[PDB]
Amino acid sequence: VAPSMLFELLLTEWHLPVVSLVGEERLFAMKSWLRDVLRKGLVKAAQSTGAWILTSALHRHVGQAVRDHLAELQLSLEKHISQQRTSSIQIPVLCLLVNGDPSTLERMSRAVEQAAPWLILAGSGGIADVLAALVGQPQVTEKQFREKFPSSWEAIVHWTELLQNIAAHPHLLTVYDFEDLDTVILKALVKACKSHSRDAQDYLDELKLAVAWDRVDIAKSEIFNGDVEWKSCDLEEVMTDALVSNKPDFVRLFVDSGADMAEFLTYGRLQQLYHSVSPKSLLFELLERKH
Repeated sequence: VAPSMLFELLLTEWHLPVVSLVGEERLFAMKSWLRDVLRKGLVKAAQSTGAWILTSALHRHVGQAVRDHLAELQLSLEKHISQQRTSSIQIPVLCLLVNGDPSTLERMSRAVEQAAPWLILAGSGGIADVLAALVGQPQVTEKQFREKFPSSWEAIVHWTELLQNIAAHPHLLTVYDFEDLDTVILKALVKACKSHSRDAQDYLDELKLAVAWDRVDIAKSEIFNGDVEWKSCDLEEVMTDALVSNKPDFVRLFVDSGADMAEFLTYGRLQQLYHSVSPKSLLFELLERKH
């Protein structure tokens, strides 16, 4: 099944104008406290803009929570998704695993090969804890898998090989012990960006996200002071957006980042700014009359 068919069916038949779930399918589930944390988190992360939540539509208060707020196809759609759309070519591609399975190690390794970020929940207590302790673990790990998940030497060896191949790229692997979701989201995303390659354009997408979510302090602590040393011109465009967004602090960071307004601003830039004012604003009404 081509993912374009899925895209059209989501757009038209369900009238729609990305976070992928590849977990929660095991016998073990997360407790009430944890479902509440992830519930409030999905609510807060989704209430900012209009996005879709890609999950498996298999089975009251947590459903009220969401309301108030096989494998190759999924990975291919995510890769197409992250790869383009869905001058910045990077969008919000996200994977979240809860209560992993030994049968789903293949999809996880394949997604890692496609350079997809992954979230591991220590509070989940499923096969996530397996990988968390595996980061420390070196045989006995496969035995702990077999005992904790009763649902085999061959299976133990296969799970060991999958865990070894996964541990290969732990840069995008980040632990979420819910026992702030937006900040860990952004931290995992910037870690995934920095792992592969460090560049201004690469971090630019994460910066756009931060501006969207106004986590300016986290952006300062983890990105600018952290690694990147910036160029004047590349930054310029960024400021414009922030300037329109009524986000003042970001501007302070940017001039602190070495952005030079004396050369940043152009009369055309101000023309754009002034044309980009609220029509409901009375100033705009007076401007219309004067013009």
